Amino acid sequence: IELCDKRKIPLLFLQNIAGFMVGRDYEAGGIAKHGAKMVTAVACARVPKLTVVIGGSYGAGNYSMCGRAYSPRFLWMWPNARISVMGGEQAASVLATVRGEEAFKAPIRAQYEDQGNPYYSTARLWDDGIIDPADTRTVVGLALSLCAHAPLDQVGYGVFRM
Amino acid sequence: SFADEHRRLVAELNNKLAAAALGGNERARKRHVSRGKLLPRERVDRLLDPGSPFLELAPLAAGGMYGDESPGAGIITGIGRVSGRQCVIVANDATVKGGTYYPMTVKKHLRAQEVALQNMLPCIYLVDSGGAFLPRQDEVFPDREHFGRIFYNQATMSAKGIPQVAAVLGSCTAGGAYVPAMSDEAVIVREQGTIFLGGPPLVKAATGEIVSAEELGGGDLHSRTSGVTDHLADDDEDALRIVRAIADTFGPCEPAQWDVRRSVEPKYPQAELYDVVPPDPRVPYDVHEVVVRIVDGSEFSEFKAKYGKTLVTAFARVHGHPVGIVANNGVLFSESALKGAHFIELCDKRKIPLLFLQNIAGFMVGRDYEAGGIAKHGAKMVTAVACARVPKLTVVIGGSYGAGNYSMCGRAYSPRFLWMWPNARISVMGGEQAASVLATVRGEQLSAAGTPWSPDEEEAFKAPIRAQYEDQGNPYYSTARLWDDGIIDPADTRTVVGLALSLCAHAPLDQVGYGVFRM
Amino acid sequence: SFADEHRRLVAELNNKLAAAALGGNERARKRHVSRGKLLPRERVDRLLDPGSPFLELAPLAAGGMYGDESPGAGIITGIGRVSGRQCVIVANDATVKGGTYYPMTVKKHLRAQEVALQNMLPCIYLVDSGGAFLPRQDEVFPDREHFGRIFYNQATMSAKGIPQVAAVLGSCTAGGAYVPAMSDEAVIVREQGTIFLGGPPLVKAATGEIVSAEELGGGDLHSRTSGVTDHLADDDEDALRIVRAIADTFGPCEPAQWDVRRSVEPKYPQAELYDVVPPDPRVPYDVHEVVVRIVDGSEFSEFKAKYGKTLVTAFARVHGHPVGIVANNGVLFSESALKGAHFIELCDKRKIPLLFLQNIAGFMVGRDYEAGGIAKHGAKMVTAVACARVPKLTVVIGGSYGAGNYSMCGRAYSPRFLWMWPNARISVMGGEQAASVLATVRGEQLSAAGTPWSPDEEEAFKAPIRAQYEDQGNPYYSTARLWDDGIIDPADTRTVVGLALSLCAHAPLDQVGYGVFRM
Repeated sequence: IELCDKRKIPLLFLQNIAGFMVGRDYEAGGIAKHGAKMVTAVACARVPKLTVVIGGSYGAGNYSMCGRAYSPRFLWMWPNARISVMGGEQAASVLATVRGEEAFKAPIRAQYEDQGNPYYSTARLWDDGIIDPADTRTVVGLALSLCAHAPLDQVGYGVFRM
Repeated sequence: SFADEHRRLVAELNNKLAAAALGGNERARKRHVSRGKLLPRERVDRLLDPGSPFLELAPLAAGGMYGDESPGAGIITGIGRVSGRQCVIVANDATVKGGTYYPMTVKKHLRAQEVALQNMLPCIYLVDSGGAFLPRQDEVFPDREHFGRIFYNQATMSAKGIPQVAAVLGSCTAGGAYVPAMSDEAVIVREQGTIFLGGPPLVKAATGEIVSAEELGGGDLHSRTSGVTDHLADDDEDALRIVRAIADTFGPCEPAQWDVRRSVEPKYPQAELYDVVPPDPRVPYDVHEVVVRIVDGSEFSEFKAKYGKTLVTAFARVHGHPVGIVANNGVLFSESALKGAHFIELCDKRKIPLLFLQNIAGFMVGRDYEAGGIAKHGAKMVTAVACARVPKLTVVIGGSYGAGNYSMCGRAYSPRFLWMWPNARISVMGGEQAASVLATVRGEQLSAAGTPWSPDEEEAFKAPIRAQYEDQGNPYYSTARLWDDGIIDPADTRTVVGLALSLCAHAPLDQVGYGVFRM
Repeated sequence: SFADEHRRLVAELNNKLAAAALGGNERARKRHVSRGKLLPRERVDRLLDPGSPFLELAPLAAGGMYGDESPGAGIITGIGRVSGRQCVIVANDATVKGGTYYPMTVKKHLRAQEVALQNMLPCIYLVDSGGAFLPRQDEVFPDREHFGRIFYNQATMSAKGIPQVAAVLGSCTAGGAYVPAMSDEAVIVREQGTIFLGGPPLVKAATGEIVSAEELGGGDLHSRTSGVTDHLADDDEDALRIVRAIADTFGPCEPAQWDVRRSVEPKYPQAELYDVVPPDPRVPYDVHEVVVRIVDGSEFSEFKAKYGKTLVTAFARVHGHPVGIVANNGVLFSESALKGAHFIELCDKRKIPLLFLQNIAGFMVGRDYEAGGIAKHGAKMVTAVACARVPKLTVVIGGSYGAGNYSMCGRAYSPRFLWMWPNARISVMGGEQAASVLATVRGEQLSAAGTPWSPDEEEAFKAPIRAQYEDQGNPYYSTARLWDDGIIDPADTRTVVGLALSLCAHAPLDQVGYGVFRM
């Protein structure tokens, strides 16, 4: 992203989130601060950004891959895309173990299928539209020609947590 | 025949260039390619766009220095086109002492980066260096213009958006590991290129571990594990292909800072310069004869043609580029200097690059001249040269002596490029002038002490002085230490200048602004 | 007693400073004042405001060079208050070979002007120089960092509104005539000061005219007729009074770039540094012991105290000025470098000047360290040092070796000032490290050739290497060549830093901006 920013190359993020790696050694290796460096870069980049969700969009991975809160010029989803804070099974596992300490899990697994559906997303303008995967190239080409005539800001980042 | 002498000097220069261009001896060159590497000069050649010109900087660096163990200071530097972009290219010559950095190697590396900065040109570093020359480590390592400045330059140039790209084709060790590590994008050749801050001998010395260069910092290790490099290449040719692809992603260039016209050829062949300029700088001639031959259509508009006639100032074009030529035509007077200062003001306002043609003995001397304020008139010209915001180019076509060097845009006044003709001389004063002046003082002292010398003794005293200035002042001594960017065939003056102006055309100009003019 | 050794080294330093401060031998000093001139150091002293501190730069320049014929390189440079304004003062020491410019004299003159530019300080030139050292004219005259750059600097600094003021108190000849001629305002002493582009010997040699220095370019001639000078002074004292009056017309200063607090004293005497720091750089100690003593109230806020513990980074104050101290506390690891880069980012955003305390052997070595990307982590720190927009100060309190020098803001990274302690060493690698590494390679070669050496022979090979690094790496060798701005008593560290920060506080800061960080 630093390279594209300095060379004035627009960014295109293709999201298919599968989470971050989890475990003692991964947190100890600073995965949180390394992810943070990417988010800083995405957030502060002065070049136009475009986002297309071609698969999953879940949790912190959304932020690192230029989700809606990172102000890409446009954000689209494919019809197979899914978006939520986490997966349905995960959310039900979490709310159940608190309650314990299946008929309770049912409406929650359903909630996440419902809310994570691409039509639920477009309905609320989390994205700018669901697109035919076959139209990705032309939509991106069209968007980039629109973005080409707004003056670029200077390069400048927040503190990178080394 | 002035021209027989010029042609002899050019034949000598071209023999020295061909020898230096080979790099190391045939053994060294054979070893280098025995395991599949391309030679350094082949690497540069394959990087360039087919047909691209290559403006080589300081090819005879370190000539007659270090007992000639480092031809060209063991490094190749120049400017050429890579994927359509003009780039500064720096290539370690691994055939010359394993690409070791002698003091002049560092200076030459730094000079290339200075050119990159001033003209906003991307930098491509083809790395293959075994480290520093340790017996002269005090002239390689610690000071502001030593090895550390390479990385200050990389970082500050990268901050300005000037791409820094590295390809590790051989050894890269100690501080030299920062070349690729502080590049924006780095390529490395598999099972050939290595990078480490601490090499195997130091690993062994410090910890006792026995480790190979490959195990310690090979291409696979850095490209898969460490992330020190960004591309893994199969061989040298593949690495160069990859650099070309990187260069194709470079962003927009700045627009030309002045209007470029269609080039018109001169009326005369450039080889006629050999007939027109006396090799001996003491022999007078009309510098108009040079100007008329190097400029487009052999046309120019002379400013103040009838005033201060020992300095020639004329507007012209070279390869379609506007130029303001400032050319010596005798000893400098107050009027010459006033004229030069004025002329420079005009070029500055009109965005006309300046071309200084130096053949300068010095200023007129005597009470009436000092009383007429020759020091302050000279000063005005220096102020204008120093403060001018247009690009400046300097070619020493004859003498470059004393304060006249300063007034005519010498090395200390940051011309974008400075070249020398094979007949040129440069020194604090002219050889004969120095001998004559020092003999005048010594003769007076001997007289005053009651031991006046004979004509023979005076002559015996002058001979070593003349030898000093001939030895320290000739173009090979100058170019070895990078006081200039190269010795050129006088017949190439037009080509080189046209090429340089094309390079200077895309760096944004500062505002006009001068120091106080001492009226 | 570490402290007995420190006190011995300081006593040696002070003896060398007292000797160099005398300038020429007693004969030279007597001649100089026989006709009414003040001594160079008296000239500086009378120029200053009563009670003003004087931060002298490079007082031991040219020490052990040129057979010691030019103590302090025959020139006095420093910063002090003149009519309430901090000014850079450059005074030719006419008692040292008539103020002749040796190569280090030029470098020292240029260093002073660099300081003037970076801190926006007016320049006062007290001129009294007989010209260049002709046997080394090739190291005085032609190149970018040679005599010509003095006038490039005068002009470009004048264009930026940095006053350039000259007082001609003795001889001023050849290119040296541009010092006053390219000054904004020039004073000259009657029947004492002279200025000419061409002196009497050259006038005679060229034209046969016999003319005295006074007739050719005296004070009356330039102040009444030529206009090369603007004030005619009765004597040295009068000339200095006049300079003080000129300085009183200087325009508004820029405001302080950060908030300055009331100074709070440390809890400990500064002389305790002698007890706390081993003179030998190889001997480990806790660098916190230095930090706690030099900072206000002996207070500091340490950043990442428990991470990358071989580098100490702490926020503090020195004489009311905020500082970010970066101090070595062992061998550098990846974590140390990441920590330093981060710390530098914070100081940069918060407008906190950086203070680098160097005692740096190098980076950890071995496969796991290179595989963990130690080269690129080091690179990030260098990028941050190079690109930081806050003022930087460096004090070498121990070792300054290899790539660690670069990572810790060595001379090539343009700290506003760089000083050394008397125990410090600087070289491409540590003396013992060099001997050990070169012996490791030579021992292996001898083995492979079938002539393995004995323990005695290995030791005989190391002794000259250790001698090279001791000779080229000690503070006197460094300071003679201006790799640093001076050797300081460790107990003066706090005073000097406090003074420097006061000077750095009034030059406008650039924007924050970094080169690419190799993640």
